Amino acid sequence: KSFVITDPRLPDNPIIFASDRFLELTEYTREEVLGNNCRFLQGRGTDRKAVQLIRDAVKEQRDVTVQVLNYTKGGRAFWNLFHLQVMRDENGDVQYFIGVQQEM
Ligand SMILES: Cc1cc2nc3c(=O)[nH]c(=O)nc-3n(C[C@H](O)[C@H](O)[C@H](O)COP(=O)(O)O)c2cc1C
Repeated sequence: KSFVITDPRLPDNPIIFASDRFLELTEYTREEVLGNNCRFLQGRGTDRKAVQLIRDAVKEQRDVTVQVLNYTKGGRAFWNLFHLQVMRDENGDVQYFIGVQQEM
């Protein structure tokens, strides 16, 4: 499956881990994605109401399954059934965010 692990304890919640399937789907390279926020997958046609949800979840720290339109590195648009999981790996506190992308 395609997914990335982001570390919210860092500035701008950057991708610290990206599964190979992710790199395949998005056509980017690991040297390019590591350390950057995932918003780079959004484009001109990406509904902002959809991104407002994903934004609410990350802040309110909840899970969300949102269908949003993203773009590969080449410029090809594709639908992304996006699923956000909160690695509360701690004892209360949030340690990581797990994002799973499914090209629908
Ligand atoms: C682990 C993780 C994975 C994400 N994956 C995606 C993605 O594949 N596509 C997307 O459009 N946004 C994705 N996001 C959401 C954006 O990074 C960002 O939270 C959203 O664009 C709203 O925040 P901003 O207003 O700072 O851009 C992901 C967020 C997290 C925490």
